[PDB]
Amino acid sequence: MDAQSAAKCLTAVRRHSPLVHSITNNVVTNFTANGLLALGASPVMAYAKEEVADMAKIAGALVLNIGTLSKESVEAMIIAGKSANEHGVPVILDPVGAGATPFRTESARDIIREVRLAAIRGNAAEIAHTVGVTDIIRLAQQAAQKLNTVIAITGEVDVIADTSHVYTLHNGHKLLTKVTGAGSLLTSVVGAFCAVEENPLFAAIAAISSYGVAAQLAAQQTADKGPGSFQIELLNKLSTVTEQDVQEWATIERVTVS
Amino acid sequence: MRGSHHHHHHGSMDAQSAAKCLTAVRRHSPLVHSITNNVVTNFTANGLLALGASPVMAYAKEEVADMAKIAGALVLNIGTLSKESVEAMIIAGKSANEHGVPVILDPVGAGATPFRTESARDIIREVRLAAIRGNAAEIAHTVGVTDWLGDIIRLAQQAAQKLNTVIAITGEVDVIADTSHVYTLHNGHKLLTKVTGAGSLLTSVVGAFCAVEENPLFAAIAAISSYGVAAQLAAQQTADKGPGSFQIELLNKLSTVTEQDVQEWATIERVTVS
Amino acid sequence: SMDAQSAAKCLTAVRRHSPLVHSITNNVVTNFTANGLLALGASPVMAYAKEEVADMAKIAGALVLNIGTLSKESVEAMIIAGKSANEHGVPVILDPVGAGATPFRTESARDIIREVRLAAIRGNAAEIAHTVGVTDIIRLAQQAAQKLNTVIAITGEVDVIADTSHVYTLHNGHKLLTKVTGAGSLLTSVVGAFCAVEENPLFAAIAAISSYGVAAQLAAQQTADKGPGSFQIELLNKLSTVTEQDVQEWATIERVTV
Ligand SMILES: Nc1ncnc2c1ncn2[C@@H]1O[C@H](COP(=O)(O)OP(=O)(O)OP(=O)(O)O)[C@@H](O)[C@H]1O
Ligand SMILES: Nc1ncnc2c1ncn2[C@@H]1O[C@H](COP(=O)(O)OP(=O)(O)OP(=O)(O)O)[C@@H](O)[C@H]1O
Ligand SMILES: Nc1ncnc2c1ncn2[C@@H]1O[C@H](COP(=O)(O)OP(=O)(O)OP(=O)(O)O)[C@@H](O)[C@H]1O
Ligand SMILES: Cc1ncsc1CCOP(=O)(O)O
Ligand SMILES: Cc1ncsc1CCOP(=O)(O)O
Ligand SMILES: Cc1ncsc1CCOP(=O)(O)O
Ligand SMILES: [Mg+2]
Ligand SMILES: [Mg+2]
Ligand SMILES: [Mg+2]
Ligand SMILES: [Mg+2]
Ligand SMILES: [Mg+2]
Ligand SMILES: [Mg+2]
Repeated sequence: MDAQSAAKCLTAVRRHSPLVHSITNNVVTNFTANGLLALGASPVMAYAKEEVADMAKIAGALVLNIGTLSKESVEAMIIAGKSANEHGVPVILDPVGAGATPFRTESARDIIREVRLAAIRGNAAEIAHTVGVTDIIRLAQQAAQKLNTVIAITGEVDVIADTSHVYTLHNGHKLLTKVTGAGSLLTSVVGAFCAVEENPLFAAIAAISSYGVAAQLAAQQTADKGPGSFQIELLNKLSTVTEQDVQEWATIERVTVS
Repeated sequence: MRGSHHHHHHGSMDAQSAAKCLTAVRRHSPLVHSITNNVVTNFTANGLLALGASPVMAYAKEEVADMAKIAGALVLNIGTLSKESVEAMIIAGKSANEHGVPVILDPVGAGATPFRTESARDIIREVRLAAIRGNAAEIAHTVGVTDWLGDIIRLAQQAAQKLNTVIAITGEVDVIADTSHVYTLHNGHKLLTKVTGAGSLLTSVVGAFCAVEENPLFAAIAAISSYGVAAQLAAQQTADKGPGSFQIELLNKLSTVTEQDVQEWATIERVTVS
Repeated sequence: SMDAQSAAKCLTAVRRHSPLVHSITNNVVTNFTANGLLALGASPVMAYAKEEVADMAKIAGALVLNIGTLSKESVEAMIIAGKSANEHGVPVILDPVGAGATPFRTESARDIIREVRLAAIRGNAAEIAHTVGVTDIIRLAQQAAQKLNTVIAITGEVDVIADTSHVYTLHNGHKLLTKVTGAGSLLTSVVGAFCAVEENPLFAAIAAISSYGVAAQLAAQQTADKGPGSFQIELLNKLSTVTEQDVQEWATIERVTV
């Protein structure tokens, strides 16, 4: 899996314009929909228990985010997840805040036990707190082997590992940490890619790589204006990034282990 | 504040009359109360403020009735609807109708799921609507059909005739109609398809105009045209930059577009019918 | 007692400690608030569920309650979280958005005051007056701070801030903030940010509002005649860009004799 494969997956997301159903936090709804529209995908947000199962089945991908979770909303995520698995719709989870409060940790787990997930995307602390029922390259694998899915731990360096493989990504910019939704949007981007790419691990890597190179390009363009401009430039790049920009910038390293 | 800026007795709703309505909106700065989806809250409010109106969001049943009666226009949006929201939307719709406040509906997603479809229909049965804005499919599921897939008149006008309201089906070409009149607008830019809320914001702008224009057909036409021109103006400064810059520019133009810009750029076409 | 040089000193403190500001606010300003705080140098977090508000607040640096789009459930949650804050010495800030415009907002605002010890209350003259009751702006702020034994920050053209025995007048910011939704909500949260590192609440409010106002000014010059949209973005950049220096320079703080 390299730069060439990634770039090609980006073109397929644009060619099919995957409908991504997100049940996420109200701090990133607008950013997320705008990011997906820019990428070339079709976003849709639905949270009511009277329709999440109906919306998930006609979708290309379902993404769950607990950022500002509620009891009834968590209830809806699982309902939607079950409807999704029943129809072959890839499900991606973003364990926002897992470990911060007991409720988020419980909820993350709850969803993982009730929904066949295609991938989980979060920071190291969140993956660890979620998976740490008792007593990050090695963290990814163990988590991916245990939960049996694609574990994507993003940060200065991205660590994506699946049942038997491990990859590290080297793109993006530190400015991404100053924009709320950077992760929520990314997680949703991952869903858009899993919708057109049969291999989850490959979808994650491509989605994250495309996202990163887009962020670098926005970064240089943003010069030193600030967080506001960068945010705006990211939405622009997700649209202007080309299959080529990915090919010559994407840094994908297949980790050799045991 | 709701007067009339054009009458068919003077001819077809035109470009100058629409320019008139824009100044009127900015003169009175109507308080536009919208019970909308949480994907477009911030953008809606910023767009309305840029235009010159007064945005306000209130969803609680404990207050919607009160907020609606002192509003210039009420706008209902089911983008991320819930049972509570719909009940609220109807509570407020009724109170708005009871106080003569024009109510605008944006059937976001009608058709995608039967829940959105039923809710949109529940609102229409319970609330008198001044206008309804949405795309071709949403409009079709809201009013009736079966075999989805002649909108530039037929659908728009027949929809208006059944629900006795104003039907505005936006798109590359816009079809606005009431029980016996229909128009087509040719303003805007393709980049509005890349901004979330572009339509929810527009339905809101429709509310503001309805608050200053007695005739909803006219208010709707003036609203969409001013919105489209601003869009056009916005795309020019930022077409090579991307959706992000466009989004921001659109907000900039909604405040700097003048009635001059609207009178000279607006392209409104009266459709011969019946 | 408090001046520009000290104000700027606080801005540095915020960025140094990057306090966790817990906001239970309206869904019209959530994305703007988190981005604004991030650019400033604070760490925002939003949590509304009663199954976690007490837990999130006790681990925060400051709690802010904004009733912009209030519901019965969120108001009860704001109180539950308020009390938890009180018990852990976490400053609480209240933004009575719309108080006086609707009876429910008025009562929800008063109910919160009755149950939660607050460090400050930020809002426009009308909201403060309808909330606290009737006894210019300087007299109003002073009487209010005295009755509720808290800090009253009535922003606007000229900012009037006062605790039970002191009153200050601020003269920064720019008119365009009037055209950006959430300008007040982000400010309140900014206030919470300053309260998280400045022991005296009155000094905190002043420092927060001055910094915010200077940033607003700078963004407006760079914005000029472009529009509300470009301003909103520039404001985000400036909350990141503005320096201790800029505050010491532009900050215009004035103590009133009464
Ligand atoms: N310091 C950094 N330098 C370069 N790229 C980064 C950095 N931090 C994150 N990224 C990248 O930013 C994107 C943002 O995802 P990120 O892991 O920050 O989200 P998150 O869910 O908000 O987490 P966190 O709470 O830790 O901010 C990814 O493409 C990631 O590789
Ligand atoms: N292809 C286009 N070319 C020019 N203007 C357009 C185009 N599509 C929409 N507009 C304009 O954009 C505005 C946006 O309304 P639109 O019909 O896209 O909203 P919507 O509710 O988001 O629908 P949709 O889901 O189909 O994106 C109107 O002013 C309309 O005339
Ligand atoms: N006319 C003005 N000129 C300059 N600065 C202003 C003006 N009005 C407000 N500000 C500043 O704007 C910031 C915004 O707070 P503001 O009082 O407008 O918020 P609000 O909660 O939205 O209230 P309101 O509903 O009355 O608009 C503060 O820094 C304040 O000093
Ligand atoms: C600030 C904040 N508080 C609760 S969710 C949230 C946003 C989630 O953001 P991100 O995708 O960056 O993790
Ligand atoms: C992405 C999304 N999901 C539910 S509502 C919504 C926004 C509605 O947007 P628009 O006004 O463009 O039709
Ligand atoms: C338009 C609107 N409607 C309900 S809350 C809200 C935003 C409140 O904003 P601000 O902090 O500027 O007062
Ligand atoms: Mg982050
Ligand atoms: Mg995250
Ligand atoms: Mg659209
Ligand atoms: Mg729409
Ligand atoms: Mg306010
Ligand atoms: Mg304001």
